[PDB]
Amino acid sequence: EFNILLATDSYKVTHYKQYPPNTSKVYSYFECREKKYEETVFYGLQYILNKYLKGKVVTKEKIQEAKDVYKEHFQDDVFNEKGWNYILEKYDGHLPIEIKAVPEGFVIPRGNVLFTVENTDPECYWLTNWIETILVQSWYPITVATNFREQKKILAKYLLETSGNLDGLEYKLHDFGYRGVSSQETAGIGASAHLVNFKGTDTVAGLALIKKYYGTKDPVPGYSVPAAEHSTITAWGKDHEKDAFEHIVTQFSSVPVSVVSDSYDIYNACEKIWGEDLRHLIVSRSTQAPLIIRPDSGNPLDTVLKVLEILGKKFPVTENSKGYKLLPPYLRVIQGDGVDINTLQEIVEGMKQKMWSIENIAFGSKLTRDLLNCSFKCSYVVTNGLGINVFKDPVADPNKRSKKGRLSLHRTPAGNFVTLEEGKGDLEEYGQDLLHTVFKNGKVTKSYSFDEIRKNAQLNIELE
Amino acid sequence: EFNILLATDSYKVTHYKQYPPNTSKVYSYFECREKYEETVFYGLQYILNKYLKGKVVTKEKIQEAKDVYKEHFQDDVFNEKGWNYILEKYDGHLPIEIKAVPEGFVIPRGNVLFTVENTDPECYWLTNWIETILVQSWYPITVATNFREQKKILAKYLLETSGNLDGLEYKLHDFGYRGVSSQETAGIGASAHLVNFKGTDTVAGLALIKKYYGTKDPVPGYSVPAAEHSTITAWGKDHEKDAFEHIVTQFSSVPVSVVSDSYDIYNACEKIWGEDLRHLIVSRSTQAPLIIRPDSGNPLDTVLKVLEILGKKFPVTENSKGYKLLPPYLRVIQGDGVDINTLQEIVEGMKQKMWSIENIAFGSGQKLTRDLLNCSFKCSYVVTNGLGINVFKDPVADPNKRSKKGRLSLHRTPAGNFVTLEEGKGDLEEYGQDLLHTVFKNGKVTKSYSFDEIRKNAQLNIELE
Ligand SMILES: O=C(NCc1ccc(S(=O)(=O)c2cc(F)cc(F)c2)cc1)c1ccc2nccn2c1
Ligand SMILES: O=C(NCc1ccc(S(=O)(=O)c2cc(F)cc(F)c2)cc1)c1ccc2nccn2c1
Repeated sequence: EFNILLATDSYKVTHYKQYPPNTSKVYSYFECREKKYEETVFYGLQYILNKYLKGKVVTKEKIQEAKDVYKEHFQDDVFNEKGWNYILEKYDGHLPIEIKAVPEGFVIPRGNVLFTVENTDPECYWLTNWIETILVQSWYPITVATNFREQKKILAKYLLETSGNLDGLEYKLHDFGYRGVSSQETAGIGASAHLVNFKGTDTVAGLALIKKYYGTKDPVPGYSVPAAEHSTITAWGKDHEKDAFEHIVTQFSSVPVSVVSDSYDIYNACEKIWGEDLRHLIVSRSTQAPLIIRPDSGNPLDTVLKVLEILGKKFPVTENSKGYKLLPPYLRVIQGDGVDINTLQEIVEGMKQKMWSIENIAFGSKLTRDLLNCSFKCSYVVTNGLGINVFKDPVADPNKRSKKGRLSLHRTPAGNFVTLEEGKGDLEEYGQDLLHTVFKNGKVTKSYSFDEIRKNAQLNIELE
Repeated sequence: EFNILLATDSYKVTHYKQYPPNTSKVYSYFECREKYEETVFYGLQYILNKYLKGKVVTKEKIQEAKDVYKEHFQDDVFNEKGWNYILEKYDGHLPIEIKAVPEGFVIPRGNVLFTVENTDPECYWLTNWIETILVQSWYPITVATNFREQKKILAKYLLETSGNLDGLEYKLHDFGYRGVSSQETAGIGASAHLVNFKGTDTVAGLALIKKYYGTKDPVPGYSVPAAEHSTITAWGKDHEKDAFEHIVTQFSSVPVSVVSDSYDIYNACEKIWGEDLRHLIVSRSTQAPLIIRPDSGNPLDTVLKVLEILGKKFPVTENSKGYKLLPPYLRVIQGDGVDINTLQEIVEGMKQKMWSIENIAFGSGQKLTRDLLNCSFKCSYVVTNGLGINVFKDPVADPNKRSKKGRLSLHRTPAGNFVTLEEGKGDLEEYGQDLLHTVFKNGKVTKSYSFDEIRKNAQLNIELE
């Protein structure tokens, strides 16, 4: 079972002894520090609060466990047993902490306060930064949500240009990343952040996370359809790729189905197998049950263009109202090899240059904490009853300078966001603080449904 | 609770309908595909124990999956019968056999590392159902490998500048807890780092190792007290010296690291440590050094400038190799921007400036991906209508993605290297014993390794010498 006393950087175990004597408050904040990616989607704190921070997170057994582990880990007695026992005894193991945050799904420019943390009991001055490590992992859902939103902007631009509308945009970037992430827990979190932006996923772990921690009106937040993998083709033997294809499309004759076609020769598969031998099985399919051909190797742009060129000569192509070529409704393509934000752009731009509609294609999808510079810093403390504004400001890197004092987030006269420092929010010159109390003394005090998060994270173009 | 029926890529739910009819066996393998020439095999045992072993199928889990997939696919495609069979016939234990190279083994790219096959003909579909969960072993493999390569660099330069490898296992400390994607990842990643080193701040790694692997020592990893920017800055911008003095006095008898770049790293080293507080430093024991931590600026330039500063404020000696060495009560740690490329740049830069690597330690925490070592799971053999056939992919535009054929086995070559035999050629017995061992069979873990054996297996040659 998870033990919050063992869920911090080791050195933080020793910090309670290092603050100035008589420190009663430590107040810290999280921002995506300013230096592409000018605005970030704030998403994922709610998961952390509920799974790890709320309720009785301290017990006698957990304190004894940490005591024993840290004795061996430090080869010495340094663990703050008394501090944790106090929280156990005084607050029945609930954390005397208050956290204020921007609403989940909000799109905010870099360099703004996203959330703040402070102790609500003077005895627990040391607790604010103990939980830095766990709260900072919010960088991941934030960065995933942000990066996927940036990809969606690109797809929307090109789909709108080549087709005149945004029909199907939310199914244009399917999550294929389950096997490529570092753990089961990460798969769930990352998939949930993808699903803020899209509705097609193969990462099943995302559905349960969303249902447990966020909630949707619909039974599930994400969908998929049947498809082959290389093993269901290659198992038939090298000479029987056609038999494989025929069997699979016949098994899934009235639902969409995607079939990886590059096991031996993508160009032959498209031109001769799909385009000639099995063509009669494809042109007979319903608009609701297209075959989606999947190339999966070679240069992604070159291969997509060649595949379209091949299919365009074997199948009846139309020209839509914007003048772009469109495959018949029972035939589409999906490319999931090598697709990052850069190549996605390259492919849609290249399709556009060859007069191919983005209607024809869908895509299948490492980010670090450094990408958006997600950082947690102490900005205000109270020692001997006097408040002081604190910050780092390293001489050799002005970009690492942190914010000073009590912080608040505000709407500007032009309707933008601004972060006020040094408690200046209290001057009431910028109206109300936009942060909301989301956690206080062991309880989640404000939360958001996945439907509302999705709404908050919409593109302007979707808002029309 | 975790549900194996919900722990696969969605499309794999539909594959049981796609294999050739009359298929009784699907046999698949994992390799770090050739295109980091040797990889540390580590982490499978965790997955086996946490997710695959025991009664992993129940009536409730089958129903939960049926319900989820009905909505997810908007269709009934889930193989309820197949899972029911496992529940009824095997008390919910997976009829799968997994054979793997021992954990810790250091194996060249392009070799079979583990194989998976169904042990019951009805469960031909199950082999690849669990590809997704097993392929996540790419992560501890790649972390263990990447840290081993950083250890090789440190070893080379420590040996060259000092004449020995003393303290090598504490030269790269794990700082990465906050920078990973999740709590679970933190434990897995820390455990892979600990295959190579002993200093860690990622506590999660210790519990994982104790639960899934085990060590003779009480814990596999260690740390010492240290400040963070907050415990310095909280004193106020005018009181950095007061913060330093308080902290080193609180930890007067144990090693302590103190981040010194809050305002001006060069002033802090030359004037605060080097003059105002020097008397509190030179009095420290060799078992309790102060470890100064810069944390900004160009990593190489900042490290050299910090050493140059300290070298003029403190008594430097020259070791038998001709390199400069700070007095034993004073050391440096660089934990900002340290990846494998910059680690190399720093130690080489230090060597050029005649500074021993004894003076410095590093902290870790671009990302490693599954593409780095090309970790991949592929079907190589099936039995259909009672006939074994060797299967594989071989995409025309990318020979690098060609996969291996048939039943596989891993062997020592006559010169002591490794070779993977394809097409069941291992059966000829021309290359001695298959090095893959059965680690999982029919819901039971059949062979396990302690963390101690793994560390021994993953040792560097320079350590062996
Ligand atoms: O094919 C796979 N999954 C199935 C799939 C099929 C089509 C589409 S689509 O976007 O064309 C589509 C989406 C949808 F929800 C409704 C549709 F009608 C059309 C998306 C997803 C697949 C492939 C490689 C892979 N690697 C790891 C996991 N992986 C899964
Ligand atoms: O200072 C930190 N942890 C403490 C620390 C102190 C010294 C050494 S050392 O390698 O000098 C050392 C190791 C050891 F085990 C025995 C020693 F005597 C000497 C390593 C680690 C720290 C700093 C930044 C950070 N970000 C996230 C987590 N973080 C932790």
